Amino acid sequence: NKCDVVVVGGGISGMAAAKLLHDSGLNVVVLEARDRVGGRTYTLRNQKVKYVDLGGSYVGPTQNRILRLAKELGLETYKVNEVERLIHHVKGKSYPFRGPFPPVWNPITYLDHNNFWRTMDDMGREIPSDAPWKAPLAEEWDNMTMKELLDKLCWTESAKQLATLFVNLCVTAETHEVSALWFLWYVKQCGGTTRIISTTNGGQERKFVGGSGQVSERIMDLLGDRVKLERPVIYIDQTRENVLVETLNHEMYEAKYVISAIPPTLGMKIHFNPPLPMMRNQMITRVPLGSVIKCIVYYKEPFWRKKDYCGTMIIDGEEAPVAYTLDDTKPEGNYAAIMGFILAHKARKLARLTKEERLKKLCELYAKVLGSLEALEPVHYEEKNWCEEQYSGGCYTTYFPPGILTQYGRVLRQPVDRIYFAGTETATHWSGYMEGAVEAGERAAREILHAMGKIPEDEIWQSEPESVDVPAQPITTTFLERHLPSVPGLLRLI
Amino acid sequence: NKCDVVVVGGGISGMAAAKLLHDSGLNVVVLEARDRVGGRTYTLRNQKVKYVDLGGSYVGPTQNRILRLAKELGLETYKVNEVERLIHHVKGKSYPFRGPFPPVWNPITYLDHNNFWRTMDDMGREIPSDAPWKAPLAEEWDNMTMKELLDKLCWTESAKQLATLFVNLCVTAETHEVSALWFLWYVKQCGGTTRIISTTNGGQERKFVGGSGQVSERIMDLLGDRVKLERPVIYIDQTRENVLVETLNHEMYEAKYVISAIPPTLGMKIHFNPPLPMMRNQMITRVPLGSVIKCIVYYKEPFWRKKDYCGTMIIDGEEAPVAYTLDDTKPEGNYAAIMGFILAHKARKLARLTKEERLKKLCELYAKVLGSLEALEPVHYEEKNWCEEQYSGGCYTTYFPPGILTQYGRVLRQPVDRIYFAGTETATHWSGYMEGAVEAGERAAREILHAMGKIPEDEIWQSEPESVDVPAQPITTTFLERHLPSVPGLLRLIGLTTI
Ligand SMILES: *Cc1cc2c(cc1C)nc1c(=O)[nH]c(=O)nc-1n2C[C@H](O)[C@H](O)[C@H](O)COP(=O)(O)OP(=O)(O)OC[C@H]1O[C@@H](n2cnc3c(N)ncnc32)[C@H](O)[C@@H]1O
Ligand SMILES: *Cc1cc2c(cc1C)nc1c(=O)[nH]c(=O)nc-1n2C[C@H](O)[C@H](O)[C@H](O)COP(=O)(O)OP(=O)(O)OC[C@H]1O[C@@H](n2cnc3c(N)ncnc32)[C@H](O)[C@@H]1O
Ligand SMILES: C(=C\c1ccccc1)/CCc1ccccc1
Ligand SMILES: C(=C\c1ccccc1)/CCc1ccccc1
Repeated sequence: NKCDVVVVGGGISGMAAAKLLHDSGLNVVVLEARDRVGGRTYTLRNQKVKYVDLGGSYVGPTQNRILRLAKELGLETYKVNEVERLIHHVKGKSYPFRGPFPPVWNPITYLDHNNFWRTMDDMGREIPSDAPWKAPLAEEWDNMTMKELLDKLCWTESAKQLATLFVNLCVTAETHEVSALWFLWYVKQCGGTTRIISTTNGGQERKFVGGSGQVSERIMDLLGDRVKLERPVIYIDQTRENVLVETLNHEMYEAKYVISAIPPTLGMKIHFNPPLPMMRNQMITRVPLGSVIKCIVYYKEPFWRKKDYCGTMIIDGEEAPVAYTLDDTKPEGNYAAIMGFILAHKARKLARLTKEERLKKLCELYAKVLGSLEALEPVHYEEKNWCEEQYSGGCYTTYFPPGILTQYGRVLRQPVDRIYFAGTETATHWSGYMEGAVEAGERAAREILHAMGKIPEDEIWQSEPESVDVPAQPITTTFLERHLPSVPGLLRLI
Repeated sequence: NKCDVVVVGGGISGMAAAKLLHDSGLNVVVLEARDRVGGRTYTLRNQKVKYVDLGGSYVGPTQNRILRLAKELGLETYKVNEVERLIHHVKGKSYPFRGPFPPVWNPITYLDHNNFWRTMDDMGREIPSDAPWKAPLAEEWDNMTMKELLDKLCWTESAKQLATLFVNLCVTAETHEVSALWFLWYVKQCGGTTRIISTTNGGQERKFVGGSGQVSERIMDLLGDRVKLERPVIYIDQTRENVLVETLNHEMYEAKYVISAIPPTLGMKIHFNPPLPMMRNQMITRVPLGSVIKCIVYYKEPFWRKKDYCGTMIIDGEEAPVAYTLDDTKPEGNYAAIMGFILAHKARKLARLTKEERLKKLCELYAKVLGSLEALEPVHYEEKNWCEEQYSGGCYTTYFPPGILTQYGRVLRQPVDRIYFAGTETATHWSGYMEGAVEAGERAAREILHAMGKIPEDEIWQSEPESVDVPAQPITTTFLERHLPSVPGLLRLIGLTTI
């Protein structure tokens, strides 16, 4: 029954909020729909894999909140393998390379590629992290899909192909499905293109030893009986003095404040009394999550390393089921594995096949890309289709279709009476990531602390000290990168 | 507890399904979330208005299912007033006209306007009503917004402006919000541009005497205690032999089959066991409803008629709160009124104002458009913002953003075990309308009858005899309308001569 705060959702965001409030002296309850915590993170353990992240996994520099929370819980990171060469596979052929960006030799194509990445960041600089709808050209950019933007910007098919893959991989959605404004905000709020795409010195630098699921599990250990599993919330009543929260099994919870720490659209699963304000009522029908299958193929050995390949493959083309891979071998060098993503429309298309059929296609692809018959001999396979999850709705995160961010965006974290809003979608830095989940949960918790008169308004938004374990190198450009003309710019010079 | 079929939702679709099943001998229960039936139709009665439709209202020729159902329930229609001139208001000036389409005098603009409407119908002919994702260019058209299509097709601002208003009015959404494929399907499945936009001989020809809400109310009367009000469904369990359906107040209902007769996205309000198939699970998060406020301003007299205006206004421009009106006077000539829609982004924008502030802006607009000070003297005002409805989600209906119809479209009315799907969104003819609600409800009901071995597969989809009361005149084109070139077509005819 009674407590100070009910938190709806036991993912990283809900757990972080609950930890903060509990450490501040309040009585908190976490209501979780599944028989487990973690949400969009899930670590599977069995003898064949030891442990594997089937959901959220990667952390890197500038993600200081998730790193500090994990460190406090007694967790360690290790570096994703990027010692050897990356592979760009394009039109049925593999081109090994070094550095974050796949290189280009044709001069016209070079200019086009250079201008695309640069323009993404140029446009991002006009978009406020905490208020993307306040961009000077917000409406113009929001009334346009990323497909339209790419059609105008890319003068070569080569740049357009890579840009499309870039969009598919970042947000598990097609270019024609997403707002240009929203996608430009999304990249900007992760620190730009270099930071978002990079393993070394970027978002995919590291994973947690033992899996990311330990973050939520260990916070549950700290909270003891305060976490209630298999308690899907169905009903929130705010008509009386105290907020009443009902779960599917008929249990009642009474609190002064609620934190909603679920994906925005999953708010639809709750019946509200009184009805939600009009803008939120419509917003939560307008914000889907992307489509992805995460697949891990295991091998006797990390054989790609012998050929001077790190395990990273960037794979172009409709025929390829997987567009991107990383080495998923344990830091000890055992349980050799390749992690790959099946993205967007391919996730919908290939879901019809059996587990075995998907494994076959992946192995045959990897054999082609790595130029190795050894890829045809998997020892084990694990996979997760996130599209099928009732209490996630997809992965990695929520995308905004054209028109929505300007019309409904300011409503996302606006409190509804005594309901405050967490969840990675409401963060201002690395929204969509585990880092954003921590930012949003702790911020929502502090909003309630302020409403209780426990802290000054000053302290709702708090900066984070840089991790000593994962220091950030700054993102640099060269003189030529900054000043080389676009394709149309070169044509004007002619 | 126990019955043959549980119907979720007591709108026109749910009520039509329940009536059919009940008339066939089965024991049916209707579970309705609100304290009333009707859903997106709602008739308000008070002394000032007598009665008024605050939601769905208009019916017309080719809508034979809603007309037959209403007639069986003892209802009558009357004709919306279109005796006098329509008004097209553009750039702060009114131009009176007759006929369905606002006329154009500039020859270049004429070609552009003619080609736009023609192309909409041309493209529609390639789109199967029952399977829009099967169109030859389905993917190309679906990966494009209506805004992109309009930018390529309209060579004049005048055509683009009117086309934009056309999209806003048909589907209560912005051109940049909606898939081109989906919108083209939507128009086609209503019988084309002429049929969808027309009062006389089209969708807006008639209303029901006493209001459309009587349709659902009278079916409830026929069903008696079988309709359960204030029973929002929260949980559907299909793991056991019989389907278990739970409501918010903890009541349990057990049935052989369920009809879901709610807007697709509102399926999100229900927790499923076992979980929904993956494609439906994602589909119901991808399909929002549009935004609209329906507003009715009352006057002492239908004064616009004296100036030879019927009361129809097509109003262009960002500054205008209302883009479309119709005369809403009773057939007796009393309770003189103007009905207007506040559409899409304007519904969101002007919702912040008070009721009084909205009334003021409408009167001042009407005064300008009708050139009449009398418009500044309203005697009464009613309005409904459908965006604020938890158990509707918006109005009139569900739109599909770019990319969705081809990826998830075939899932819309695909049964999930013993759950079958009604609701106007699943219809193949006048989806989005009361007609589509009747088609979908009765078809879903017959799907269950077939599964029970009561009828042949042959009989699931049934044609409807034409109404004798509301006959349909065919849609005709002229020779010039068919063969006049587009703007780019004329330019090609010029480039050819210059050689
Ligand atoms: C799925 C995915 C995500 C992902 C990723 C790869 C995949 C396949 N890669 C990542 C990466 O490597 N690095 C990274 O930082 N993140 C990446 N992600 C995304 C990341 O996992 C998410 O951003 C993050 O986990 C989101 O956390 P958040 O706490 O904000 O949201 P959640 O995990 O979805 O938690 C919500 C919980 O609420 C429960 N729920 C839902 N509805 C109810 C109701 N009605 N009542 C009670 N509880 C409810 C859910 O069950 C869930 O536990
Ligand atoms: C809103 C609107 C609609 C409209 C219109 C103008 C406005 C402002 N103009 C129309 C026009 O003049 N001509 C016409 O034919 N229709 C036009 N419309 C659209 C029309 O009203 C709709 O197409 C039609 O009414 C839809 O009927 P349907 O039966 O398919 O759907 P519904 O009316 O929304 O009914 C759904 C019912 O289900 C209940 N509900 C929702 N969730 C639950 C749960 N979880 N449990 C139990 N019941 C639930 C709703 O309360 C509703 O009653
Ligand atoms: C993008 C890599 C890239 C590099 C070059 C060209 C195109 C793409 C990584 C983005 C990512 C990876 C994994 C989870 C989230 C985001
Ligand atoms: C469109 C009229 C029109 C006529 C000419 C130009 C542009 C628009 C009517 C559509 C409509 C009206 C009422 C509810 C549903 C649909």
